Amino acid sequence: RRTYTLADYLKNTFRVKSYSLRWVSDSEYLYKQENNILLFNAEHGNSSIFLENSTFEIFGDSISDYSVSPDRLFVLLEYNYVKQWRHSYTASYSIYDLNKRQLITEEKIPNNTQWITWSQEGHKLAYVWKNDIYVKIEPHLPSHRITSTGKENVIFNGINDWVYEEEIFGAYSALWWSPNGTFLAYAQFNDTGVPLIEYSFYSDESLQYPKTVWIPYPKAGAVNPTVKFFIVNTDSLSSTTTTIPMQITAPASVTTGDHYLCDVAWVSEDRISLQWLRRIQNYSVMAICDYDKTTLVWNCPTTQEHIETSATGWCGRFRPAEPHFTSDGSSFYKIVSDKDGYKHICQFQKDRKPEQVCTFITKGAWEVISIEALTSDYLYYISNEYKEMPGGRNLYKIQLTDHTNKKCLSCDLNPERCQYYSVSLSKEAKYYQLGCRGPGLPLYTLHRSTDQKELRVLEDNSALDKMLQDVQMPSKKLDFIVLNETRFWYQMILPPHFDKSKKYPLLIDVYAGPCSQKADAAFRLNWATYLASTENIIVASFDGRGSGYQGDKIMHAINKRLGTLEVEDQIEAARQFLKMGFVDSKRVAIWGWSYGGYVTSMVLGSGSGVFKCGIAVAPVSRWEYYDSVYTERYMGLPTPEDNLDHYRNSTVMSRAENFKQVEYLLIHGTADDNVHFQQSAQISKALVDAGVDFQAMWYTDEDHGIASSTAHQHIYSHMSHFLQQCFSLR
Amino acid sequence: RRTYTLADYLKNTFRVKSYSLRWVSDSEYLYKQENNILLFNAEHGNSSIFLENSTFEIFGDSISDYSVSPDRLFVLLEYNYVKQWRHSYTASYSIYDLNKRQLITEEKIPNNTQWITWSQEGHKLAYVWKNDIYVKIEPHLPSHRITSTGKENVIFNGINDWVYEEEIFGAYSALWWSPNGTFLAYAQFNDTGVPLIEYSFYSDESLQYPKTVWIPYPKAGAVNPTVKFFIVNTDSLSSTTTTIPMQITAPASVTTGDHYLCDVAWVSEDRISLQWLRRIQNYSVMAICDYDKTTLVWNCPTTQEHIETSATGWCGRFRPAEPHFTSDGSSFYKIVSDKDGYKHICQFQKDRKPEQVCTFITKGAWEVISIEALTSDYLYYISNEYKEMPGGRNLYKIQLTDHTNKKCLSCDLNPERCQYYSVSLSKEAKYYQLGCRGPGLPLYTLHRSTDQKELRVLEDNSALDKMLQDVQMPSKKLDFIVLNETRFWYQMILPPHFDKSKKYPLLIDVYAGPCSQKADAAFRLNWATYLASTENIIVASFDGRGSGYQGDKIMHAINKRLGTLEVEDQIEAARQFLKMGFVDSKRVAIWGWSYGGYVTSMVLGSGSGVFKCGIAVAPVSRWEYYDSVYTERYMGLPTPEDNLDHYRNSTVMSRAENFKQVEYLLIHGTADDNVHFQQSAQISKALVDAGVDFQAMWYTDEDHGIASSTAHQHIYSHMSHFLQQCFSLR
Ligand SMILES: O=C(NC[C@@H]1CN[C@H](C(=O)N2CCSC2)C1)c1cscn1
Repeated sequence: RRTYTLADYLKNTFRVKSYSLRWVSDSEYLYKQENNILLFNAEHGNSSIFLENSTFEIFGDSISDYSVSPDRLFVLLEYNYVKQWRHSYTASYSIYDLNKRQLITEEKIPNNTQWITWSQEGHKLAYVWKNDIYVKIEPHLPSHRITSTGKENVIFNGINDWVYEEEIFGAYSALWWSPNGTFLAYAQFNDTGVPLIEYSFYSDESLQYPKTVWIPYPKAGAVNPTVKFFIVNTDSLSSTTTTIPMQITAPASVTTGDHYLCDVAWVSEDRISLQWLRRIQNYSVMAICDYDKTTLVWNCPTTQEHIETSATGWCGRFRPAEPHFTSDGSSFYKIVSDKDGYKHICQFQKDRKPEQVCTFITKGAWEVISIEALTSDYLYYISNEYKEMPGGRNLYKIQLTDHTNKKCLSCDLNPERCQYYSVSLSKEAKYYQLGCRGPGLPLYTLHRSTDQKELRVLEDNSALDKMLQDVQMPSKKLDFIVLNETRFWYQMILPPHFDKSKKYPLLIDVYAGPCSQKADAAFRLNWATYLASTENIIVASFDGRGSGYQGDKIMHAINKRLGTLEVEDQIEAARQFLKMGFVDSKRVAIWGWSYGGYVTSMVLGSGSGVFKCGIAVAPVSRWEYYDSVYTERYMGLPTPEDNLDHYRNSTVMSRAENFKQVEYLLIHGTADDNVHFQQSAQISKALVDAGVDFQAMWYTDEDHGIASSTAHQHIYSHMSHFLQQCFSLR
Repeated sequence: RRTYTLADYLKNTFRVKSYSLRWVSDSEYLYKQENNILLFNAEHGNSSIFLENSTFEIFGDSISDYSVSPDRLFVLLEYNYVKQWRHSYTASYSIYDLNKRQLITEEKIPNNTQWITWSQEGHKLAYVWKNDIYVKIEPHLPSHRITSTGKENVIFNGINDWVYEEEIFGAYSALWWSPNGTFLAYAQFNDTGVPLIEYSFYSDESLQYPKTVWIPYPKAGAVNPTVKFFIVNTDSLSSTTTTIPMQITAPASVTTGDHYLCDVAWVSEDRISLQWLRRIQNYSVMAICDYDKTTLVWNCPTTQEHIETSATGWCGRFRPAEPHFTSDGSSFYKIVSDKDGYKHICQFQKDRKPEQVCTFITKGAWEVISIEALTSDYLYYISNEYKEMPGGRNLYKIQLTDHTNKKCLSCDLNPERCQYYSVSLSKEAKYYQLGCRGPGLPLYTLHRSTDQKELRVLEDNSALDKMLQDVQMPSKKLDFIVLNETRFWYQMILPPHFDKSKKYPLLIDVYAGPCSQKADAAFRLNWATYLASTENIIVASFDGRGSGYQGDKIMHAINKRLGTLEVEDQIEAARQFLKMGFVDSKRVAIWGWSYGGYVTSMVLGSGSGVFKCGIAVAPVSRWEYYDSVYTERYMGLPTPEDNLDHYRNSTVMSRAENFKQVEYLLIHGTADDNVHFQQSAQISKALVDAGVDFQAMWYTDEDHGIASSTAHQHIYSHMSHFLQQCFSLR
């Protein structure tokens, strides 16, 4: 009869396993097993050693990661990894010659590379270093410099500046090899007019004077970085000292004022797709460009333009969805909101057609989460259609030739244990691995695409299961409540022997930012686990307005006015939970991180009287302090000509007074490059001026994730005691 | 039966009055009465209006202060005051013509003056603006620019750079008019090689990007600013476009390496005294310089050199004491430690004499606090000699011609109420005002110097007294305990009906920096008042080793090793208090501000087990982070060639572990330009790495004094609750 200890969480006592494979072909994949890369044969367990427990140790214990060239002839060995922002980081590299069996040592790769990648074909390498792009046709050969305009915090070649890396593309990379690797496309950003933010860094206690880190960061309404798209011909490098890249200029309907680059997608080797967005993400354009062999130039005829629009708010969830072209690249499928505001898959022809550019292949009050593969006859995708559970994930598949031959492939499998799947099809969809994150313990299995025959079970968490036997684990209810005639899902982490008759303290867990989803059918062992399994606290989350994958009516509901409906609904939801009986109204709390810290703060400061205390970690306190791309997408510009009013109305500090009725815990990281601390500094200052006592805690040199080992443990222990004091436990 | 509420303290319910006069002659003074400057006649209450409730309101309600020219013909009206560091500040000025009865409006004075002052004679004005000195022979006349090398944060002309303003001279000023105002001496500092510290400033919540303030600040061992001394002839300004100042170069025995300027003192109009100090304040020189009429140059013959030394530690308390010359300037009296290490008054002759430069006029196990006046026959001073109370203050006087004719002038007056006096003699010591801060309510009275006849009582706090009647005020015990055979004074703020038999919680109040004194006979209404009068907590302070005015044996005891004996003795003292019975050993705490925050932290981290909790406000965590002038004076240089070891041993973070046995509250100001926050940031980080939970609180944009109105209230309310939680009260 043991409970899930806070130490069980902090020291990761119970490990949850998974099967992360790397498809090498349409029939084999790679897998890391005891620091040995093994090549497996989907169909038969047939394995084989690809790289040894060995190799990886020459570069000591700093071997961060590995990347095998597509022709399996070489392997990139990453080491001396150094983080920088959410996705950026620099490392050192070594090419290992599989065949020659040894580390290539001649034309080595710079000891501080910002980014590197193989081509999609052979062993071509493109890497950014010192903000400049370099190409190596083959591992042993010398490095060819592609750009030279590169300059720290000013000119970025092939990598994204801070805001792009964070808000547009999900990563640091701004490179794109064409299939067959003839061309190499890339973006270049000029951060010149972009203002700087400058926080202090204290480093070791031996540093006598703290450093100052500055970052070109555009806050709402500020001058944004600029872009340019280039494509350089890789096949000529050996015959010149310098090659001249060809530039593609964004479509006219976007160039009049500020704008951004949305997505890059190679159709074939003479056709590329680029998506552009206006600073006011009300409008989006996806041009298709063809390579003219004669005049050696790329053309993007308005005839192949394609426009995406939104009268309710903005485009896509975070950005227009990505196109998926056919082989002959004559058509493509893309996820776009239909007439009812539901994100669904529809067809397009390279050439736009007057208000009929689309033809939906999907309908319903549910949404297609993402397209996973496009066979010459089938379209594999993932949706939350099944059982009308917006919080569930299932793998479907439609026959192109017959849009009726639509079939779910994971719905049956384990309806009890699995309702939240992740997929991964082989190079040509011959096999597909399933990742069950579903209610129960994560279950990984691979199947033969043809008939779905489950070849074998890659990973069932029997080990984890065996251990969780001797522990009083809490349960998780995933249902919905109905407000103003609409379903709104929520989830509750119920403490062990949960008796519906008794009264328990409630803790609302929040985020609730645009298009977010806190209520889902995925298994997790987090802090809330400990909170219910040992403190008997009910941890609940509620996806209200401006959220998830339930149509734009619900998501766009927040448009032009953050800090409104999503906050309110969070309070309503608490009301409902109370009316559900088992909640001790005298002990209701609410905490949130990032955007969640904002809502938590806005809720505590609403004077609704429904909450006793709360904790906001690295919250946003007013939208002018947050970056441009994100904020403006939901708020527009902070100008009297636009939405200045809603900007100034949604301030946390403007609700300082109402905090007198609450125990508040404000936590923030000193080196938070995302939500600047300036944000919390402005909150504390507002409460101090209001004469409201509260509790604060800064984390020296910590990120926006306060994720360093010692800090991570410290912050959760601290919040634990805060709740214990607040809930009269401890 | 009402107690002294925390609100009584925060809202300053009970005002303590005083009589701050401004001697205008040897027989009249100025006094602000209901916003009216009144001229009084010492001898007879005879008054008279000098400036009206009026005048002061033309400049609205921003009239910060006033300064009357010595010939009482004009008045400087200060307004638009803006703080900057401990003593620096900028303001706007207006000269009011008393005679012509109106504000001079012609050659006005710059709207951002950094410093201004009248001559000692007529109506000459010298002011610094934009780091340059300017002179105006008369209020109506045009401004003459004296320097032009001035440049922000680089070259300071007539004002001190940060470290000088804070650690050497007690103010912003670096100007010195000669008597008769012929010459104007000044210092010039070059902050060129001095490193910068850069903290953030968030300002109003409307500022989208926080500012960055940088200050040339030398931390221990860093490159210090440089100096130069000049004297310019004021009488020529009208006959030139530019005058050429004459430079005095520091004495050779100081120029070999880094050094500072200690004090400037005009002897007569052709003789000036300058004191210099080596970077290692082991040595000090006071040259006397004469003006050569022929070659128009100042000479500082080594024959008039005068050397001050210390084999135990450093010179003076914070700096060599100031000289007090006779009329004919043939001799001077200065406070210097005698053979036994006791700060006493002794005579000097302009010319140095081989190891006999002095002749003491005072002896004993007590010290002369300060010299107050030097008549042609009498020397008025202040000491803690009486009743052998190092924490008491009394005004004495010695006859020059007969050093036996020594007499105390305040010892009798009110032995019960007054034991801590402040003085203020008229221009030629004909009258002297006494300021009783003594145990009881502050009592101000003026006396006729001749026979001491108390002419009248300027201010007795009858009003305050009448109000404190209906309140249960706590008492104050000022005694001493004896350790290792030596007296060590302490003081206790005992809660109201204090019953020696019961047990009360104890709170140690600390500072204990070199030459400090927390145990004295002065009346006060602070936080500790509320803490005893309403929380029944015993607030006690203990002046241990490295302190007060009890000889260098006690003060220099800490030399080259801060964070040692002064910490220990603070713990010993608590032991003693416990042995005194009336202390609930299960509830002993300790808090301190600034240096006190350091000791508090060092004590809590000593694992002595004697303290339950504590609060450190803007503490120092390791001496390398603190400025040079101060640190090095007691620690030397942080180099292996000197005292690097004691620097690294006295770290607060090196005692992180021991904090697991204590409830700790760390508080710090965001814009602390003195003790950088970097200091607390390094502490929190150390505890986080050690896995020690604790409590923190930052004050946005607050100073080292966290003295803004709202912050001041907030911080004390917060500390109050922290003690209440810790002491199980509240
Ligand atoms: O007031 C004087 N010295 C006292 C020193 C001036 N600044 C030091 C300070 O601010 N500390 C804060 C943390 S520990 C030290 C104390 C002083 C006046 S004239 C020469 N010295």
